Amino acid sequence: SEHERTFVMVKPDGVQRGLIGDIVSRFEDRGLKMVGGKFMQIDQELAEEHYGEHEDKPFFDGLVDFITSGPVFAMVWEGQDATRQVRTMMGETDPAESAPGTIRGDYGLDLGRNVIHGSDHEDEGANEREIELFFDEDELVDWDQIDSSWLYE
Amino acid sequence: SEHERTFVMVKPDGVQRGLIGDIVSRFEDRGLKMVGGKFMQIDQELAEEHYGEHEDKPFFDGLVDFITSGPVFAMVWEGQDATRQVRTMMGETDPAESAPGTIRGDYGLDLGRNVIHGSDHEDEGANEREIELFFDEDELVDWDQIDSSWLYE
Amino acid sequence: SEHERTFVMVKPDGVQRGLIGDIVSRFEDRGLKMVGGKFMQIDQELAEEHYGEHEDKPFFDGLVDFITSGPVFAMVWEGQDATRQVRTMMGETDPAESAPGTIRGDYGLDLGRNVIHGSDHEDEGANEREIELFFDEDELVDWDQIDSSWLYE
Amino acid sequence: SEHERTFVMVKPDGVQRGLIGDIVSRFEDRGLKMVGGKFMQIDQELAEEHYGEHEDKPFFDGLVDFITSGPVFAMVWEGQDATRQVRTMMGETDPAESAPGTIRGDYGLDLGRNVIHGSDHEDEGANEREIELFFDEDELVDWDQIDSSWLYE
Amino acid sequence: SEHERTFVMVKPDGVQRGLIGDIVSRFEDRGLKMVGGKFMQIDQELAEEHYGEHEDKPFFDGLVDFITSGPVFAMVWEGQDATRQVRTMMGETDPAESAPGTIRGDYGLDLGRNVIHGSDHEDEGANEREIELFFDEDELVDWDQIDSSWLYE
Amino acid sequence: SEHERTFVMVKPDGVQRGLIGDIVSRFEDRGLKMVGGKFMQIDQELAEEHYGEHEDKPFFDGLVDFITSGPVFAMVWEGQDATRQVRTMMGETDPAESAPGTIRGDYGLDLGRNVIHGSDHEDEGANEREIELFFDEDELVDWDQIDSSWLYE
Repeated sequence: SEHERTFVMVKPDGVQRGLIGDIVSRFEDRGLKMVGGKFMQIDQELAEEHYGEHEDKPFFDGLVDFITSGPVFAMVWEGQDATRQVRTMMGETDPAESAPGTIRGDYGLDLGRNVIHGSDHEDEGANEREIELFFDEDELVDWDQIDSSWLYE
Repeated sequence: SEHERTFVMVKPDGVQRGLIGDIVSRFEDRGLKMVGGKFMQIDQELAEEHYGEHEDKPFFDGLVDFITSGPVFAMVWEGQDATRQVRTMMGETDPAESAPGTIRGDYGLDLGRNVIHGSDHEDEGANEREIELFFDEDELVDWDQIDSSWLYE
Repeated sequence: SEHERTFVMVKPDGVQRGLIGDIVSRFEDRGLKMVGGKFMQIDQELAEEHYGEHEDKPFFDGLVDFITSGPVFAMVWEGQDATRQVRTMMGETDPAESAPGTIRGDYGLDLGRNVIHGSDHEDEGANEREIELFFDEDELVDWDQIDSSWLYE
Repeated sequence: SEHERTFVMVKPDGVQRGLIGDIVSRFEDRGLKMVGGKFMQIDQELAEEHYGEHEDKPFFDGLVDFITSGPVFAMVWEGQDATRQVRTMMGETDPAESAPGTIRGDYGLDLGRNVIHGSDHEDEGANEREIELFFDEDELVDWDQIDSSWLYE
Repeated sequence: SEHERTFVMVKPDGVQRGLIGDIVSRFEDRGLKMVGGKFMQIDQELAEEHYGEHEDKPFFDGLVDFITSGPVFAMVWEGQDATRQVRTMMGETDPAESAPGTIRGDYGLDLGRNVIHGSDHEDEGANEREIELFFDEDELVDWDQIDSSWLYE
Repeated sequence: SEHERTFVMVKPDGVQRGLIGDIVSRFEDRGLKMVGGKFMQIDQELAEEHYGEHEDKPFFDGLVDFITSGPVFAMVWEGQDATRQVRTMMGETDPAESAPGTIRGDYGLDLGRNVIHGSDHEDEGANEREIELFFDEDELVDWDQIDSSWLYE
């Protein structure tokens, strides 16, 4: 671990409600290093490709419409065990089952309007697929953050 | 759910120690909507009516004296599953058994000086009784917060 | 002074945008003492009294409409030089003229949506009338905050 | 204005020191709207275009080296009087001359490592060119933030 | 309980990464009272005496080298059940197994670079040994904090 | 400069009101480096030396009594133009004259309880003597903070 990466995304509800800074501050405070960041408007092709596992499900179109309703802030974050860690930080999928101190536990209320997305660490390879899906290799940035020498042994 | 309400109250210890803002910021950050707010001094009649279930208990008079010792900030908050949610946010009844990130876990130390009160969701109807007890219908405010359209499906 | 009081309210824009906590904090942080606090909706009649000095002016109805368009959080604060201090803290009337640090310089953009009101120290007695205007004497609370022992010589 | 736009970027010092969140917050807090956002590394060629006005000056290469020495977070913000407002918020050029409250007055120390850049309102069209310089039109997002309904008269 | 004390220490990673304030603010917010504070550079004698239980362990020298690599901020904190409470606040020993809202859960990533140390409440007497080890009796301060009368019954 | 040092202390009012963290943060935030840090009680003799310039003045004993009435947190900070920078950050002597943003403008109210002291840059050598006055050379720490690589050209 250490140069592990994950895809993380302030969803359109978090963007609208003015929580980009707050959320990025939590990942920066943590020592996680930003290596991708992009303010964008997901299109149909990308939305439907992102939720492909849910194609045949009834709720699919509503899901595409929401993630489409307004712009997102897509991120790639780097650090030891980043993928699991970001998921611990965000809370449970449902904000109403999330503990205070998690992103969703502090900022959210509804299951389907949960402010943020992070690659599932239990879906092996998910982080990579999501990253390549949202960022071209050129959009990613190789650097060394000041913090790194004091974050890791 | 969604227009569900609960009664919440910064107790005299939280008022004294300067935590009104901090606590209201946590509920505002969450998307919960304020529909009642009142800086007040509870009297005997109201204190004893509030803790009526504890009339015959030895500790009753001490409890009335504390909630009487200085002014409170009483609130009504609105949102999906508000009653349970506020209780998750505050922590356990004892601050010394509360997790960091909860109100009591971050700001409190003593069981009997726990900075805040929130209607018990497990006492069905408690929120309503507490609300009507502290606020007249005219003191409550029907509005729509900006946030609502992005907080709920 | 020491017991000087000033009328302050979070205007409906500031309320909508979820700035009540952050505002109350700035005042508690400062050592100012909350002695009145009332989440309310200004009715028309009250709104026209409050702006009575501008009644024969073109922009009068616009002012009335806005200030009544959503709930406010009306407050009373107590401390040495409270009125002037609160007006220093808020900024200039136009937030477009306000310094970073001040409430308006950090939170607002348009002269008309300047988020907050506070009694003008340069109009003697203003604090007095506006306090009386929004608050019956019995809504206000005499107490002693532990901070004062160290706030004042 | 209302839809006026300004180019802002967290310089490599500010990025290294973990100040991206805190910076984006100050702008969201303010009600400014993010309409462009790109974590990137300025290549040399871009860096020399951006500083083209200083090309025949001694300190030119130092400026190029620094601005390319690490990733930046480049942004576009939208609001009434955005450009001037952003420059008020940042401070003076020298942080050693900047007031507490301003981004530089709180976070920076040396004229050369002044943490952040923002288009100069006193050089008309500057915002326009620098925006175009860092962003292709299609990287920018037309949307409506719920805040504006209350941010603007 | 109430005048119970524990030894707490921002480790060299927390010092370097600029988290003294943030951590002290969490203990002050909590009502815990500072009665010892000291910015210092631990020497060999003290480091090896502190980790004496780990003398024969292979990892001992690396542990001494890290706690030696840069200065610490050593503290003594006072309050009811302080020793357990500080340990709840910091998280688990491993930051990657810590919940958001804990010090390590918010600020750390690596097991061996966990920003902070707090006396183990399950090692009876540990707090005292650690305190006497780092502070002479004269370096400690007997006072009464303002908060105390509202923190405890 | 770069290695210039300044003496700063949170006065007993600021200590009582739980402002040590918030103060240290403002300085870490800024990139100033803590090189001395000592929670202490000024004895009378020290207090009279520190205020020696006012010894033949009426208000002298009041000053001595106050500064010795409770613990202080005495500090030393290192950075380019540290002394002037710290005095800009604090505000004016009177907090009633201080701007929002400055430590005193946000946290204090009365000229006499102005929460914090910092060496005067307009009295050359002041920083030197006050540092020596509160700190033996060996209490101070030579180290390198990772921030400087990016804080200074």
